[PDB]
Order: sequence, then C-alpha cells, then structure tokens
Amino acid sequence: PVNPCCYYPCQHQGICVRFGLDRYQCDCTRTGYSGPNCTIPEIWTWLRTTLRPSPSFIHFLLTHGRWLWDFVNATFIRDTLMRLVLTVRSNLIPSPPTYNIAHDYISWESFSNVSYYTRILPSVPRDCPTPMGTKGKKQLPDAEFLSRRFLLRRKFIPDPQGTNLMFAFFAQHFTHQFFKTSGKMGPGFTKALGHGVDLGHIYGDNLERQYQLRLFKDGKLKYQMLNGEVYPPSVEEAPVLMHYPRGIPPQSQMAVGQEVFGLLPGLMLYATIWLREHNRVCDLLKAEHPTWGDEQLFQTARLILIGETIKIVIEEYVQQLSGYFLQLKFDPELLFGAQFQYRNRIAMEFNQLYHWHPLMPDSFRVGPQDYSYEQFLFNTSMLVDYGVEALVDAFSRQPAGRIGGGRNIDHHILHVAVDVIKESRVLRLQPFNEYRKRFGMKPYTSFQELTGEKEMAAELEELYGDIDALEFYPGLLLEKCHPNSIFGESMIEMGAPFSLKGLLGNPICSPEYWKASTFGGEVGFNLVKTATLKKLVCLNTKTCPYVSFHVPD
Amino acid sequence: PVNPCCYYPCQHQGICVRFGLDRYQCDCTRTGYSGPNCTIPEIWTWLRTTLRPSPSFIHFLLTHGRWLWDFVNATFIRDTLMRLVLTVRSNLIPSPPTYNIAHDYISWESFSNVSYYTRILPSVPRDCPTPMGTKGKKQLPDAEFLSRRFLLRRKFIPDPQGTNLMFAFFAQHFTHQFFKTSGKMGPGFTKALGHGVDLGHIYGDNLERQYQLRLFKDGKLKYQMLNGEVYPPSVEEAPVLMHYPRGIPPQSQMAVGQEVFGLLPGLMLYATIWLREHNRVCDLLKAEHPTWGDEQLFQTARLILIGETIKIVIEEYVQQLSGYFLQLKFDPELLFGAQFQYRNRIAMEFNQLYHWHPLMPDSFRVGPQDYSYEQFLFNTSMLVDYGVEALVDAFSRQPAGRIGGGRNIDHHILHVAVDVIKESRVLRLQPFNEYRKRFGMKPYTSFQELTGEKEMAAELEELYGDIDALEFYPGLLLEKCHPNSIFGESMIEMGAPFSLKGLLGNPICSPEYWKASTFGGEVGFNLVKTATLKKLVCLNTKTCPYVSFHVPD
Ligand code: HEM
Ligand code: HEM
Ligand SMILES: *[C@@H]1O[C@H](CO)[C@@H](O[C@@H]2O[C@H](CO)[C@@H](O[C@@H]3O[C@H](CO)[C@@H](O)[C@H](O)[C@@H]3O)[C@H](O)[C@H]2NC(C)=O)[C@H](O)[C@H]1NC(C)=O
Ligand SMILES: *[C@@H]1O[C@H](CO)[C@@H](O[C@@H]2O[C@H](CO)[C@@H](O[C@@H]3O[C@H](CO)[C@@H](O)[C@H](O)[C@@H]3O)[C@H](O)[C@H]2NC(C)=O)[C@H](O)[C@H]1NC(C)=O
Ligand SMILES: CC[C@@H](CO)NC(=O)Cc1c(C)n(C(=O)c2ccc(Cl)cc2)c2ccc(OC)cc12
Ligand SMILES: CC[C@@H](CO)NC(=O)Cc1c(C)n(C(=O)c2ccc(Cl)cc2)c2ccc(OC)cc12
Ligand SMILES: *[C@@H]1O[C@H](CO)[C@@H](O[C@@H]2O[C@H](CO)[C@@H](O)[C@H](O)[C@H]2NC(C)=O)[C@H](O)[C@H]1NC(C)=O
Ligand SMILES: *[C@@H]1O[C@H](CO)[C@@H](O[C@@H]2O[C@H](CO)[C@@H](O)[C@H](O)[C@H]2NC(C)=O)[C@H](O)[C@H]1NC(C)=O
Ligand SMILES: *[C@@H]1O[C@H](CO)[C@@H](O[C@@H]2O[C@H](CO)[C@@H](O)[C@H](O)[C@H]2NC(C)=O)[C@H](O)[C@H]1NC(C)=O
Ligand SMILES: *[C@@H]1O[C@H](CO)[C@@H](O[C@@H]2O[C@H](CO)[C@@H](O)[C@H](O)[C@H]2NC(C)=O)[C@H](O)[C@H]1NC(C)=O
Repeated sequence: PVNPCCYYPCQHQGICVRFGLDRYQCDCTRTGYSGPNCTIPEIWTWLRTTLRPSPSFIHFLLTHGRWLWDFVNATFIRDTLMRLVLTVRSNLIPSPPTYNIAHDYISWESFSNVSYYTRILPSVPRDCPTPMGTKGKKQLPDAEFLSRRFLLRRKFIPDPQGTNLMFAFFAQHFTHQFFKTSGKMGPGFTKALGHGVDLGHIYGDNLERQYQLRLFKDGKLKYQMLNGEVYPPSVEEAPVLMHYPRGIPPQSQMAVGQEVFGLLPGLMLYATIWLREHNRVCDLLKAEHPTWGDEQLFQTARLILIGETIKIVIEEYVQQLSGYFLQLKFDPELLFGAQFQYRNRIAMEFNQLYHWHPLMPDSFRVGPQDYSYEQFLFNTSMLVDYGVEALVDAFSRQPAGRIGGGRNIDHHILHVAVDVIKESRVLRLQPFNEYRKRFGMKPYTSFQELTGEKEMAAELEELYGDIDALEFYPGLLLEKCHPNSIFGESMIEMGAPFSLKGLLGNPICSPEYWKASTFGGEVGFNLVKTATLKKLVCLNTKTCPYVSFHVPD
Repeated sequence: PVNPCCYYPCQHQGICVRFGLDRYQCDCTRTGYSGPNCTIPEIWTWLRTTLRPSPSFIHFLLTHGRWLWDFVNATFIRDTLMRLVLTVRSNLIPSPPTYNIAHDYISWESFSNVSYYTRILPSVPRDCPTPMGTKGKKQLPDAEFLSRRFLLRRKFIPDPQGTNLMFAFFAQHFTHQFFKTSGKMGPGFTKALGHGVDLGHIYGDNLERQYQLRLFKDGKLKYQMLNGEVYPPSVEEAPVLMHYPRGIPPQSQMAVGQEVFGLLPGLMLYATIWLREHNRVCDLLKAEHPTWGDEQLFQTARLILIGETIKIVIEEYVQQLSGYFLQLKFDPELLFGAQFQYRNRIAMEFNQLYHWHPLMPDSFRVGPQDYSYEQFLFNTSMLVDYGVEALVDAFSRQPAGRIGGGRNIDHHILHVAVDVIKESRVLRLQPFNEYRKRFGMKPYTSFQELTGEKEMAAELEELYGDIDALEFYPGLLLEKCHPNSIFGESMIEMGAPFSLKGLLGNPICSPEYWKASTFGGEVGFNLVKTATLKKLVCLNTKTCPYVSFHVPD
C-alpha cells in the first residue's frame, strides 16, 4: 500500500513510525499533545496556544513605538526579553541533533558522523506517490522556469531597511564558515566540521591547512606588504588549496583558510580585515604575557576573534536585519539560568534558507567608478588597487536587494538559486507548509494567501497544483514581506532558531569557557565585550572611513 | 625566575594565568570564591562548606541501616537522591571540555580536535624546578621499584564485596570502548572517538570497519556456527585489523569491532554475548517493522543495546561496586529538570584511574580445570571449547582483587601498572594532592595519613620525600580503603563524576532522543528499561547458568 508517513499525520513534532505491513504510530512523548496524531493538547499547551499572539503581531510590537522601547532598553527588561528571545527560539531546534541525508531516524551514526548536515524534518519517504508526499503533480515545476519567472530581477528592488553591500559581504563571509558543502561527498555533506563560529574561514577547516597559514612567531598569521599595507600572504609563501583562475597563480594569488574567498573582492576584503585583527590582538597579548609560547598566543587570539565575531553578529548584524527597537544584547550569562546545550550542528534547511543572493546589486559602485559583474567577479587586483578603507567606504554606501518578496536575483547569479531548488529536490525536503507547521506557524491555504497578489498566486497555483506541494526554497523567497521588511514571516521564524543556536551554542558561551582567563585576562575579555564593526575596521586601518551595516541617512 | 604557576596558587578551580615577566593572576569567575588566590568564600559557599559532611560520612550513611533504605528505595526519595547524586557529581567535570596534552588553556583546537583525551587539571608547567611542581626530589621513584614494592601481589587479597571475574571482564570490555589509547599518535591521544558508550567495541571505531562486520541483511552482524552455537565470524568472512598471534590467522581467528579483544577469552566472551543480542533484537524489530530497510534495523538495534548497556552499568555494575543500600536508578527523565550538557569527552586522568588490574586473580578456575595465565592469555580455543554458559558460570563464581589498599597486582600484569606510572610522567600529571583538592577533598598532610600504616608510609615518605609530590596513580592504589570496600576515598570521588558524566552525557539520554520512537516503539523502549545482566545472558543462550557481578553466598 501507501507508506502511511507520506501523509505526515503526526503533528506538533510527534514522530511517525511505520508498523507492520501498513500501519503507523506517532511518538507524542514530550510534545505537549497526546492522542493518535498528537493533536489533543495538554492542560498548559492549550493555555499557551490561546494566549500566543501571532508572529506578525510580535513583529509589529518590536518595530513600533520607540518611546516604550527607549525605556525598555534603558532598564533590565532589555535582558529579560533578550533571554526570552534566546530560550524560546533556540528550543525549536533539536539538540543533540536528529537526522541527516542517510537516516530519517535518530541513530548513532547520524549523532556521531560530523560530516553530515543535519535536518529538522525527515525526508519525503522514497516510496511516496507524488514526489513531495501525497499532493501536487508527478513532475515538479522546471527549476529553470521557476527562477526565470519568479526570482529573476526585473528592476532593482532595494532593501527597505537601508542594508548595504558592506553588510551583504559580511553576511557571505561569515556564513561560509559553516556552509562548506562538499564537492567530493556531494549534497548533504560538509567540509566545515566545527559546524559553527569556529572561524575556520580565517584559520582553515583543517590543522594541516591552518599550519600553512601560521607565521609561527608570536602566534601571528602569515602576511605580505603591498603599498605599506598588510594583506594575506601569497601561495608562494603559504602553499594551500585555493580555488582561483589559473593564470597568475603565484603572487597576486592569496590564501586565507576558506578555499573560495580568492574569488570576489568583498570576500578577500573581510579576510584582510580579520587577519589584521588577529595579529593586532597577538601584539596586545605578547605585551602582557612575555612568557607565552607561540601556540598559546595563537589559540587565544583565535578565541578573542570568535567572541568578537559573535558580539558584532548579534548586536550589529542581526540588529540591522531585524529593524528591532529592542536593542539586542550579546551576553552568555543570560543563559546560565537556563537549560541549554552548548553544542551546534548545521542543518541543511539552514543551508537552504541562507541563500541571500537577492541582496546582490546590479553592479558595484566604488566612488566614481562603476564595475560590471564581469569586472568584479574574480578581480585579482581590485582589493589591492583600492585599499580596504576605500572599499569599506564603498560597500557601506551601496544598497542591497529586499531578500524576500520575489523577482530580485540579478541574472548573473540566478543559476545558484536554480541549483538550490535542484538540490532541494535531491535532499527530498518536505513541503514548505510542513516546515511552517514545525516552526510553530499555521500552514497556508492558498497561493493568494502566500504572496498577497493574484498574478504570481494563480500562476504558481497552476504550476504547482497545490499549496501543500509548494517547495521550501521557492516558499521562502516568494512569500510576502511584513511592511518594510527585508523578508517575510517564514524567513524570520525559521531563520532565528538556527542563527541563535549557532551563535549561543558555541562552547565559549559556556559557563565553563566564558571567563577572563580564557581570553588571557581583562584586556582580552573587554576586547570581546566592547567589539564593534567600526572598531574591527578602524583599529586596523590608517584611515577610518564610513563603516556600517546600513547606507547613510 | 620561577613560573609562578608551579606553586598552584589558585584554589577552588581558579585559573592561574602568567602575566608580564614573572607575575600571575587567578580567574575566580564563578568559583564561589574571590580574592587574590580564590580563597575568600562567597556568602552561600561558606554555608555549604560548613554544612558539608565528609565523603567518608556519606559513604557510611549509604552503606548502613537497611531499615531506613528499604523505606527510602520504596518511595520517591530514591529518585530525589538519584537526581542529587547525578547533578552534584556530574558538575565537577568541565563541559564543554577544557585542556589536553598540547594546551593547558581553553582553545578552539582543544575544543574541536576530538583526537585528544582531555584533562581536568593542566600539566605541570615544563619550566618548574621539581618535576612535579615545587616539592619532591629531582628524580622521581623508579617506576619498576615503586610497583615491585607497593603494587606487586604478595598473596591474593579478594575484594571484600564479593566482586567476581564475571564483573572484572565486563569492566574491561565496557571501558575499552572509550579507552583506545593510540599507538601511532602516542600518549594523550585516542582512537576511540565518540568518547563514550557508543558501543564502538562491538561496532568498530570506524564506518569502514563497521561495514566489514555488518551482514547487511535484516541489519544483522556477521557470524559463524560452531557446535550449533552462534559466534563472531572469522577474518576469512570479515577482513579487518585485529591484533592476534600470527599462527592460525584465518578460521579460529575472530573479528569484533575492538581490535584487541582477540586476546583474552573473557573479552571475546562478552563480544559474543552482545553480538547475539544485536541479532536477537533485529529479529524483534523486523517482526514489527516489515517495511524497514537494513540500515534502519541496524542503527536502531544499536541504540537499544547502547541504552541497555547504560541501564545495566548503572543499576547492576555501579550498584555492586558501590555496595550502596540506596538502589541506583537509571532514568534520564531525572535530569530533564536540571542543567546538563548531553556531551562527553574522555579525560586522561580517567584513563589513568581505571587501571583496575588488581581485580585480576592468580589463575582462572573453570569448574574442575584451573588455567595458568600462560594457559589463559591468547587462548584461541578456550571460548569455543567451553561454551559461553559454562564460562559465564565460571567467571561469576571466581573472586577478584580489592582494587585499592595496595600490594595486589599479580606479577604477570605488573608491567602495565609500571607503564601507567611511566606515562603519568610523560603527561605531566599534577600531584595527587592537587587532584584531591580539585575533587573537593582535603589534601593529605602525611603518608601515614594516606595509608594508615607506618611501614609503607615511612618507606614511601623516604622515596618521594614529600606527600605533595606523591604521584597520581600510586596515590590511588595505595590509599587506605573505607571499611570493607573495594577501594578508598579518592577513587570514589574522582571516579564517580567521570563515570556518571560518561553515562548520562550520552545523547540518547537527551530529551530530544529519549523517546519510544527512537528505539522503534514500545518493545524497543521496554527492552532498554527492563535490561538485566541475567537477561543479556539467558535470552541469548540455550541454558541459563549462574550470572552475576558477585560470587554466590
Ligand atoms: C556576488 C556575490 C555572490 C556570488 C557571485 C555568489 C555565488 C554563489 C555560488 C557560485 C554558489 C555555489 C553554487 C552551487 O554550489 O550550486 C553560491 C552558494 C551559496 N551562497 Fe552566494 N553568492 C554571492 C553572494 C552571497 C551572499 C550575499 C550570501 C548570503 C550570506 C551568499 C550565500 C551563499 C551560501 C550560504 C551558498 C551555499 C554554500 C554551500 O552550500 O556550501 N552568497 N553562491
Ligand atoms: C587478564 C586480564 C588483563 C590483562 C592481561 C590486561 C593487560 C593490559 C595491557 C597489556 C594493557 C596495555 C599496556 C600499555 O599499553 O601500556 C592494559 C591497559 C589497560 N587496562 Fe588491563 N588488563 C587486564 C584486565 C583489565 C581490567 C579488569 C581492567 C578494568 C576495567 C582493565 C583496564 C585497562 C585499561 C582501561 C587500560 C588502558 C587502555 C588504553 O589506554 O587504551 N584491564 N591492560
Ligand atoms: C589533532 O591534532 C594532532 C596533533 O596536533 C594532529 O596530528 C598531527 O598533524 C600535524 C600537522 O598535520 C603533523 O605534524 C608534523 O609537523 C611538520 C611541520 O613542518 C609537518 O610538515 C609534518 O608533515 C608532520 O606531519 C603530525 O604528524 C600529526 N600527528 C600527530 C598526532 O602529531 C591531528 O591531525 C589533529 N586531528 C584532526 C582531525 O585535526
Ligand atoms: C560519514 O559517512 C560517510 C557515508 O556513509 C562515509 O563516507 C563513505 O564511506 C563508505 C565506506 O567507508 C564508502 O562506501 C563505498 O562502499 C563500498 C561497498 O563495498 C566500499 O567497498 C567502497 O570502498 C566505497 O568506499 C564511501 O565511498 C565513503 N564516501 C561517501 C561520502 O559516501 C564517511 O566515511 C563517514 N565519516 C566518518 C569520519 O566516519
Ligand atoms: C523580517 C524583517 C526584519 C524585521 O523588520 N528582520 C528580522 O526579523 C530578522 C531576524 C530576527 C529578528 N531574528 C531573530 O530572531 C533575532 C533577532 C535579534 C535577537 Cl537578539 C535574537 C533573535 C533573526 C534570526 C535569524 C535571521 O536570519 C536567518 C534573521 C532574523
Ligand atoms: C568505595 C568502595 C565502594 C563503596 O562501598 N564503591 C564505591 O563507592 C563505588 C562508586 C560509586 C558509589 N560511584 C558513584 O558515585 C555512584 C554510584 C551510584 C550511582 Cl547511582 C551514582 C554514582 C562511583 C562512580 C565511579 C566509580 O568508578 C571509577 C566508582 C563508584
Ligand atoms: C490522523 O491522521 C490520519 C492520516 O492523515 C487520519 O486518517 C484519515 O482520516 C481522515 C478523517 O478522519 C480522512 O480524511 C482520511 O480518510 C484518512 N487518511 C488516511 C491517509 O488514512 C486519522 O483519522 C487521524 N487520526 C484520528 C483518529 O483523528
Ligand atoms: C578589475 O579592477 C581593476 C582595478 O579596480 C581594473 O582596472 C582599473 O579600471 C578602471 C575602470 O574600470 C580604469 O580607470 C583603469 O583601467 C584601472 N585603474 C586605473 C585607474 O589604472 C581592471 O580592469 C579590472 N579587471 C577586470 C577583472 O575586469
Ligand atoms: C596566594 O598564594 C601565593 C603563592 O602560593 C602566596 O605567596 C606566598 O605567600 C606565602 C604566605 O604569605 C609565603 O609562604 C610565600 O613567601 C609566598 N610564595 C610565593 C611562591 O610567592 C600569596 O601570599 C597568596 N595570596 C595572598 C595575598 O594571600
Ligand atoms: C587453552 O585452553 C584449551 C581448552 O580450554 C586447552 O586444552 C584443554 O586443556 C585441558 C587442561 O588444561 C585438558 O583436559 C586438555 O588438554 C584440553 N581439553 C580437553 C578435555 O580436550 C589448551 O591446552 C589451552 N592452550 C593454551 C594456550 O595453553
């Protein structure tokens, strides 16, 4: 017969389990629901559900009435909510992890083979009628067409919140620590073990590689001097696998710890920023700690930057993204009261949802100059010709695409979005609406309801046949935005839990790690605590330019 | 000058940090103490310390007055204490981990390179005057002599608590999951990634190896039929690295997942027991779940046995070891209230303290027959000639050495204890008395106080010069026992936290994992919950013999 699990009968996180020839059962353990499918609510659950406001409403409360928020921020309520935000959001993510591409059930292998992404919902069983469960047509909308029609940039739609390329690239740099999908093993698998903010894009994803980059004196990273300015070394001084155009592969060529940053100037830019940071830090340690070995100076500088990364990410990055009036606060001691696992494992759906290409503009403006994609991609010289100050200034001033809402990827990078849909189909990712459910939301009942506009709605409806069969990635980028947001409801609510668990699940946030000692004393500790995009830039430059995650005025 | 940290100035878990040319500072963050060395107690700490009874006293309460305990066990207090036991004990161990052989300071590498054991206290800095801090002679007592004199069995001292070889071997089997010290990388390093009860001694420490053992039908492990009895397959049917005497390396040769079990008959015995278990379980799954793949049947059987292992370990193993009247209880839901990290990382000191060779007897009695060490070690045929029932019966009936108290390793295996002291010295393990401190105890002020007997006391005293300089491993095995115990104060108090954190830090204990679903439903779940040494034996045999962790009457 039909695999019963193809109907996704078990609700509210209950686990579908096949029995006998053709039966199923749900595991409602700890779901707050009981009954055949986990839909009869417990005493308290039912109180919560009635008294739960909508994601939209909360969003509104947070984006409105600064008078109340200026007061809140000023008091401890800032910490009370920050804690709330941290615990309720985190909690929706399995820790320790659950599944992967091979196992649609907890297993020792899935727990211990750190080479996999995890997954939050299982796969569509291989044996289902329609390719995504029980509804839709047999064939699914042709990837290519789907993007052409709904994701291809018509005219440039700027992000309504003032988000800049200075942000965009940081977004890319940063994420590419833990998105390193494997060429050799294939989709579902990751080179970026560590699965978090390990800075394995500065330090390399392996010790052999990291060892090529280390200067081994005073625990510094290797570098080179071009125009009296510090930059990463060449592969001539640091042999190590870097994907680059063969052509000028010695000098001009650079090595960084993420084998892909050689490509776009904005990547190498941040790589330069952080390297200058690493060494600047060491300088301040060796000051304090003459007796310290090179190894210690290295490992400790690392920890500083890891901490520094997470502060900026939370208090600058996510602050800007969210457009909140609640002033976000990075402070691990907030979670010492709570029950939190200090471990992280990158999920595939996360991989899928962080494909923020729409941010990317039509061209790249550097003061008077205006560079084509053709001119910008692979530009081996652009970083060193312009100088970090002038490039930071540049990106800080140029806008970026409203991520969600649709029709907003520039045609150059459109094929990436196509491949994402292609692998989505390879990974057997469940229907969008099923993910809506798992992240607490109500599933959509129409395409018109998904994106509040008839044209795309009816056209999608015709293509997919059914809203339930609407795929995950399309779902995310086509959904209507809240008023004046970078993206819509489903992006926030599925994005948050992954992001926060990534950030706070880091061991350095742990009670065990989060001490002055661990960052070599107060100067270390306060470097983390007083971290700032503007500091990470200007402390490492001769000049201090415009540096921000939003365009001026 | 002298590295200030060689005095171990920072108390109560405060972290010594070198500053400038010759200064130090303590990191008393969250120690419950403040002041220069972390010795000025906080308001509550001071209340706890006054109101803390001695380890000895508690031990007495637990081993005495069954009338009170028969009542306690019968009520919920059994769970209240079991929880207490679990939380207070666990807590003394860093999670996430701290150091390793390379780093005497938290680092990303030490956090993420799972190839190391961790360590609870740092090393003796390389630059200290005496080889163990500031006291003792320059040279340390000659390993060989130290064992000859104090650890070599005179006459056999049986364990006063009735502990048998049936226990002894389980102890060895079990532990050798997570003690797999690496030949190639050297001391400080481990083949046994997983760092816990992963059953990587049944399933192998790698997927390539595990794949050689799997039958790949109905998710069973490969096997062979000798005398109508099931046993592990030969290397002819399962090629895979097994350390064995070259000689009869085809048939007669066996493969198991731990490359060392080929040696002693009691190891292969348990290997046989668990393999029979694995397949017996699969049989019961395939019954329920016809549609299930081979992969699922395999991963799930695993989880059952992992759970089954931990129940028996806690409720039978540690029960017997402890001689408690409080009836220990394996129940993960006990910790869902608490703040617990569901991760484990095997420490070196743990490695060091679990060298329970003294358990091993003078010879091996199998009913009428009496086998020399010469006859027992490497006996390729002994398992299959005798039959598991008759061998279980045998070990269940023969005693075992009082582990602590001294002078109790049989001369055959004495060199192991020598090597342990040798690597202790390689790993730069801190003084015994420093470990006493870190595990809450008061340091010893005399050798006479360590083992309450003048002869060994004054002789040690002369050899080591100072109690502070007394090494870790000697300390553990020479210390006086509580009345009628298998070992003394320091073994329990340093052993417990590691053991419980190993057991309960397992992901399957997690809220996220601990569901009927995860073990494929109620039959799975109850297999874990109703687990028993006696079941693990008799359900897999034609006959049911004497099977117990203690000798009869
Ligand atoms: C001009 C700038 C950019 C270019 C040229 C670009 C291009 C690409 C390419 C070629 C791929 C790989 C396609 C594949 O493997 O199928 C990719 C994937 C990806 N992109 Fe972009 N992208 C840009 C900006 C961004 C931004 C702003 C983000 C948002 C943080 C981002 C995040 C990602 C991620 C996370 C992946 C998948 C990585 C993995 O699975 O390992 N990229 N992009
Ligand atoms: C006749 C039985 C036994 C023999 C012949 C034996 C012998 C040995 C040998 C040869 C070593 C390795 C020496 C070295 O690498 O320096 C060793 C280490 C060890 N033994 Fe025993 N032993 C026996 C029983 C036990 C028992 C009852 C236990 C207690 C659980 C035990 C636990 C260990 C452990 C945990 C190690 C270190 C493993 C590692 O670092 O990987 N053994 N023993
Ligand atoms: C966990 O850490 C250990 C030890 O740090 C890593 O193993 C070791 O890796 C290094 C570099 O890969 C090897 O060092 C040697 O140094 C010279 C310096 O020029 C190098 O050129 C030589 O080729 C040589 O390999 C070392 O041999 C190797 N072995 C050990 C145990 O020291 C291990 O790779 C780490 N584990 C993981 C998975 O990262
Ligand atoms: C994590 O899991 C992956 C996938 O299970 C492991 O990689 C894969 O390992 C297997 C066995 O080592 C390879 O399978 C192939 O199967 C045939 C069957 O006879 C075997 O004889 C061939 O030699 C062949 O290798 C497979 O190639 C390999 N690659 C992948 C990604 O599938 C990986 O080893 C695991 N990671 C760790 C560290 O355990
Ligand atoms: C909808 C458009 C605007 C609102 O005007 N942006 C957001 O809501 C972005 C956002 C918030 C608020 N996240 C938090 O849940 C969050 C924000 C701040 C703190 Cl402190 C904690 C969580 C995210 C977590 C992850 C994420 O990427 C995947 C985006 C977000
Ligand atoms: C001193 C001799 C007798 C007492 O007569 N044995 C013990 O005390 C052994 C013992 C107890 C009690 N452990 C618990 O702390 C323990 C026991 C039971 C539960 Cl449920 C939890 C912890 C150990 C944890 C680990 C361990 O090996 C390293 C031994 C032990
Ligand atoms: C739980 O869900 C299952 C499957 O989704 C339900 O079975 C369906 O019953 C509904 C209404 O009673 C019908 O629409 C279908 O005929 C059934 N579908 C399938 C696939 O079997 C089941 O009724 C639910 N459990 C209960 C008892 O409410
Ligand atoms: C990559 O960028 C570099 C430097 O940014 C380009 O060289 C400059 O281009 C501008 C206008 O495009 C001109 O003024 C000059 O030809 C160059 N700079 C000056 C003032 O000398 C280069 O052409 C680009 N290469 C690629 C890959 O397109
Ligand atoms: C903390 O410990 C250090 C070092 O162990 C103390 O320094 C010692 O002071 C004691 C008594 O005052 C003397 O025995 C030694 O002369 C000192 N030893 C060393 C190695 O310096 C220090 O006094 C303690 N901190 C305080 C202020 O109580
Ligand atoms: C290993 O053990 C086997 C079987 O347990 C030994 O063979 C038996 O030894 C007993 C007495 O030692 C004798 O009755 C026989 O010689 C054997 N069994 C019978 C009844 O046939 C064997 O000698 C041992 N080998 C080693 C490694 O010493």
